[PDB]
Amino acid sequence: ALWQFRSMIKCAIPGSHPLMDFNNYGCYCGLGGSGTPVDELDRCCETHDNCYRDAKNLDSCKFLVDNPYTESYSYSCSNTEITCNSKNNACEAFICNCDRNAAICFSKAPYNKEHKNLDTKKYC
Amino acid sequence: ALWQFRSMIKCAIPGSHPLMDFNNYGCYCGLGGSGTPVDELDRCCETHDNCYRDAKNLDSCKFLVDNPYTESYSYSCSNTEITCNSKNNACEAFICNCDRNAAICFSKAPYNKEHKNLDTKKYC
Ligand SMILES: COC1=CC(=O)C=CC1=O
Ligand SMILES: COC1=CC(=O)C=CC1=O
Ligand SMILES: [Ca+2]
Ligand SMILES: [Ca+2]
Ligand SMILES: [Ca+2]
Repeated sequence: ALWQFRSMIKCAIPGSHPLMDFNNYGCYCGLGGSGTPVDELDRCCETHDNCYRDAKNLDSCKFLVDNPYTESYSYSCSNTEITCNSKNNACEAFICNCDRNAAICFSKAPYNKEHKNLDTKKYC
Repeated sequence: ALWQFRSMIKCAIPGSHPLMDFNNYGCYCGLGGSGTPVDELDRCCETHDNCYRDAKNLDSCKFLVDNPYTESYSYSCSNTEITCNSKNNACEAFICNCDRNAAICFSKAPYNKEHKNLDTKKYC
């Protein structure tokens, strides 16, 4: 679920404020997305976006209000190491791994100040 | 989800082994249930059973494999105080509260050794 992802990011990047850092970054860090990502970072967000598309597109999973973000899963974070509980059901595990992969991904992308609050209708 | 309930019980009753204590107790502590509960304790289990029936019977909720037990929610336990995260979605919150109410309930029922592994086909 949304909040758990915010705190996955804080886990992988301790010195960080997710909502402020990774919302409206580039073309795909934020609601929806368009165009080609501008970045490794923005790429991590596009993949996450696509990861939520696949889960949405699994017959077995019927998310609340149709938004995988609504789906709480249960993880743990020991010193920059995210772990998705194995006892997550299949849909929760899939959502969990989208978030985790994205947090691992953000930890390793370069952050370019330039692309925070990008003019999306010009560059995306 | 099942495992979270097991650890809700350990939270409310610290000196306890849930799987061993509350599985096949009386008529309703364990898979399904029949007849009238024998106990306060067994009553707590019947109510839980019924609580999972109501959730199952909410149009908005479509559980995996159709079993609310499959649904992970996110709670916290500070010294015999269960707290269901408010950021649980509606179905997770409902499941959460069934488990919590049942753990609070078990903590306060008398435990009668007599009714562990009851002969259900005679007394239930
Ligand atoms: C909705 O997009 C995001 C929100 C956050 O809080 C953190 C990262 C995101 O990508
Ligand atoms: C399935 O019934 C139960 C299993 C547990 O582990 C603990 C309590 C129960 O009622
Ligand atoms: Ca996006
Ligand atoms: Ca039962
Ligand atoms: Ca869940």
